[PDB]
Amino acid sequence: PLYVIDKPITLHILTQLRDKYTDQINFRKNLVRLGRILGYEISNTLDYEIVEVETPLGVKTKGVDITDLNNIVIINILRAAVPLVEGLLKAFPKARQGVIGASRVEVDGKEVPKDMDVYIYYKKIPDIRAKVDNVIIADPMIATASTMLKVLEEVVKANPKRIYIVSIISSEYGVNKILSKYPFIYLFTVAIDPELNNKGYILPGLGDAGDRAFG
Amino acid sequence: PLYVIDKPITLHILTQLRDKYTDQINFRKNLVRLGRILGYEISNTLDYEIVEVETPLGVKTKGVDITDLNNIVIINILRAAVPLVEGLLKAFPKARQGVIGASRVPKDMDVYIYYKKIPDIRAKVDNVIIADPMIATASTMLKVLEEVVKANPKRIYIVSIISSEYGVNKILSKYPFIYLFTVAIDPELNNKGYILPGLGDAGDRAFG
Amino acid sequence: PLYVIDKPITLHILTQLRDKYTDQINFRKNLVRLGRILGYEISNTLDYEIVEVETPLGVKTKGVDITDLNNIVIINILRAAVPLVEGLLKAFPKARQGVIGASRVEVDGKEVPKDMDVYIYYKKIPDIRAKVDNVIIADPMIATASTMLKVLEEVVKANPKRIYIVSIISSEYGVNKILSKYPFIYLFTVAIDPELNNKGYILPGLGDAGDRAFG
Amino acid sequence: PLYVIDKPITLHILTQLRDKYTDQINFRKNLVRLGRILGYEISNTLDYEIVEVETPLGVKTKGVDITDLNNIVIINILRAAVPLVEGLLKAFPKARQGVIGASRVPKDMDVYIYYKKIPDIRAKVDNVIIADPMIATASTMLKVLEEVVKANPKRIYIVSIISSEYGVNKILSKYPFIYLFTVAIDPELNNKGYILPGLGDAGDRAFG
Ligand SMILES: O=c1ccn([C@@H]2O[C@H](COP(=O)(O)O)[C@@H](O)[C@H]2O)c(=O)[nH]1
Ligand SMILES: O=c1ccn([C@@H]2O[C@H](COP(=O)(O)O)[C@@H](O)[C@H]2O)c(=O)[nH]1
Ligand SMILES: O=c1ccn([C@@H]2O[C@H](COP(=O)(O)O)[C@@H](O)[C@H]2O)c(=O)[nH]1
Ligand SMILES: O=c1ccn([C@@H]2O[C@H](COP(=O)(O)O)[C@@H](O)[C@H]2O)c(=O)[nH]1
Repeated sequence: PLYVIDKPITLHILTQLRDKYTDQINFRKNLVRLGRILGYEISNTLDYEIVEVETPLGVKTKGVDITDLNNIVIINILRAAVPLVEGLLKAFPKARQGVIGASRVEVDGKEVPKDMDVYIYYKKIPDIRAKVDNVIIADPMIATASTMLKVLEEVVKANPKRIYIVSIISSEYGVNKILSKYPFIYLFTVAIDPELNNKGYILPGLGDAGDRAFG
Repeated sequence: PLYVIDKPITLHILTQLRDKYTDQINFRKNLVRLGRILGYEISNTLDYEIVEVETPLGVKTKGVDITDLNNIVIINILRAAVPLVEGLLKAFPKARQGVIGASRVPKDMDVYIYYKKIPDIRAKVDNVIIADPMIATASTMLKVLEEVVKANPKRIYIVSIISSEYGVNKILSKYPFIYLFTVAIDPELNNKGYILPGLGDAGDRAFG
Repeated sequence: PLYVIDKPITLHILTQLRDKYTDQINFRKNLVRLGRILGYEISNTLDYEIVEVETPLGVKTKGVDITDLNNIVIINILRAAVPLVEGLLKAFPKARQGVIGASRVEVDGKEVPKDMDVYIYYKKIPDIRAKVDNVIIADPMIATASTMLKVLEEVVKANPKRIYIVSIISSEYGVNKILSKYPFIYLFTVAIDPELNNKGYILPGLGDAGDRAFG
Repeated sequence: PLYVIDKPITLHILTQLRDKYTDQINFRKNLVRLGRILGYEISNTLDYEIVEVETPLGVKTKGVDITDLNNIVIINILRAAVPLVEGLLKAFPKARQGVIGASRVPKDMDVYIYYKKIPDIRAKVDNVIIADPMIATASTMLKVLEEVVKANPKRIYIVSIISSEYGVNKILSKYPFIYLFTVAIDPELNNKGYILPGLGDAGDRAFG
């Protein structure tokens, strides 16, 4: 399933992120804001039970309990995802965190990259509980989807209850590549850009998310 | 306009607020969360302008700019709105904030403003957001609105967690242009003016 | 006792607060920072116990437990103390909060005010456990100390274990008025300004803290 | 110089980190807290200039400006420094941040840098802060310093939570000019290279 969260405020924030004049401090501030917002949107898609609660007025009434808020594992793809994850963690205070350091092998060919070698320089992920945990993989940008696909090949083996992918900008090619292979993944993004340049960067995109956030 | 924000997560949070076992620390924590969420929902109803920005890729593309974010006045109705406003202020950093308290001296008992300190409201420009976690008889909200409507702001938003059917109808019938945001609308008020099922006295729940 | 927290970074932050050109957003941001810092400094004065803790290496070693982190009541003096309290709550996540709305009856040029009438328009304070709770009264500015004295009159009756007063700027007069009457109160401040003008404002001070933060 | 920040609150937080029962959520929360605290302590060792500011009362008074806050490069040694650096970056919002990882293959087994992405360090101007919650044999820290010192930064700070007596001496004997901040200095290391009593493998404690 594809969830494009393109409401006025999210597009307003995204505009700030795209703007090449937005410095690191403000870029991070806006990315955290989007992490909170996407966490909110994701929360509204989680399973939930109807419960009964007693108010101070001695009366009982129906309520809602999203039990899955207790079963979340967020995978932080360094370096770029750090601010996004900080925002997501605000939405899921009980989420355990896992980290994956990923970097693409740069390219500059005569044609637009379809695939790219991704080397994982660091990996520490908590035990994912099959059929129980909801895994949220966070990475601001999805271009060729090579990074996400490499992370997914491992996550899918854990057989989580559900897999969410949270990005800010995904390319049409990337979204297609992910959902066509894993059609049951919940892919959240704010905008879907049409293309990539010869270097594998998203156009219009926002540049290298890592550098935009931390220089 | 009535905006009942009853999404799974807001209903989950409301459940924690209603729960008598939720202590003040957790009660306030949830009120802050709702302030942020309602601020987000409100932000999506504001006017916006299409702008152009250039990305680091040296390409220009269309963007969005909600200029209204620069013109906001948040009014904290004294009782248990401090946490709600904390959240709203995170949603609207450029907002100026004021406080106002009303007290008495299925209910139309007259209330009066005992204290008020609200920043200058710019007519036809400012979007005023009035926060109060609970709207029961609506006497308090109506009294505050009487004051606010005089400033002739561009828009008036009301942010509440639980509003009574009675209060919702009374407010929106008198001021149909107001944007009333609430998480739930409870059916009745007891003899003492409490919302049933409600969540008790918000002041006691937050600072008691 | 008096604790003047005037380290380079707090003075740097205070400089931003004093600057008339610092907007509401940055004034609040810096006040929150001072709340965190003052919370940190206050924490280092709390009673604590030496405990034993087992590390993953299968060995036990000495540790510290500031049990009183669980026994704190923070009194938020509206409307100016809000951001300060926000920061303090970061240092004391288990603190219960109480609120007091206070507003001084304004006075014109006649004689530098020695005391003033303080109107308490709102009050909701949690139960303070005598001899157990540590009460922290937060208010960015202490000028004539009229506001603080009015709040203390009630707080002292609860006979808390200890009373802390946290301000950003206090006047020499205010500090004297508080400690001379309540010598056992722990008064924390970043700077002590020499005087008050004819309207009871601290000089050089930073203006009306409420307006500086919220307009 | 050696700066052991062993105040009641840091020792309290350290105790929670050492506690084998503290889960990763709370372990990371406490690391962020120490990042902020150590950032505060580091901030107080920086140079500052005297400036004048005008208050709303229309008078000018002396103020302080820590210009060094504009020139900071934070290096995250890969293992469990993410939460630590999160706190440090809150302390130094203008800081640029990089990452670096070193691996192998009472101990001197050599390490090598397998990955590094660090922003440009301005010689004689930048204050570089290298973060790693644990300093055991110090092989990793020394390996990282090899490259950093080449940038000739104005100052080099090291931010750790627990450092071994061996590592503290080794680093500061080789680089006497480095500002090493740590919360505690533990006496020994075991065959595997763990600090005793320490707190275990920080990476597992934070993300395991
Ligand atoms: O315009 C772009 C394209 C890619 N990336 C980085 O590349 C990774 C994904 O690219 P890909 O593997 O989807 O091609 C992400 O971790 C992200 O940091 C960017 O930062 N900006
Ligand atoms: O169940 C209730 C009903 C009302 N109120 C509070 O009592 C005041 C009176 O509201 P109203 O009856 O004027 O609507 C308001 O501050 C409101 O938040 C509560 O805390 N809980
Ligand atoms: O320069 C000043 C002097 C006083 N106050 C306000 O007055 C109260 C304290 O003044 P006093 O009662 O100590 O005279 C505080 O709540 C504070 O908001 C200011 O904001 N700025
Ligand atoms: O008890 C220990 C000892 C070391 N390390 C980690 O192992 C690596 C090796 O440190 P060193 O032996 O090179 O000092 C570093 O990333 C350090 O954080 C731990 O997590 N726990």
